[PDB]
Amino acid sequence: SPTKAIVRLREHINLLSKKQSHLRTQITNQENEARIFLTKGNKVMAKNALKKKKTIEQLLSKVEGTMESMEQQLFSIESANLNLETMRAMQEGAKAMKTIHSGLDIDKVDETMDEIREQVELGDE
Repeated sequence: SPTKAIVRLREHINLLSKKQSHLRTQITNQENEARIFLTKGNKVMAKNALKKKKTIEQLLSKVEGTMESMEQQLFSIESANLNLETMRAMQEGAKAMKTIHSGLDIDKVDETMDEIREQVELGDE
């Protein structure tokens, strides 16, 4: 069902937002480790901590892209559903209009209408 897909997409996005928060924390942690290494005079290990920070930032970007893709999919589904709702309302409205336009069991107005239409249109060819 559309509802099923929608709730699952939201659940997935929620989890990815938690992964986002976790990765941001890990990025700050790498910065922290780098500063401490520099205060120790170990530029090699500071650089190594910042290389890892860069890798984590790359993964954070991929998490963000995954979330965006799911949000777009969710929007598409919600939009399609509203379109279906409009379509069903229009078809039931059209049914009601047909019933009203055949509302006369008395007497032969529709056929006369069509006859006069064609007379009026006869000037066109």
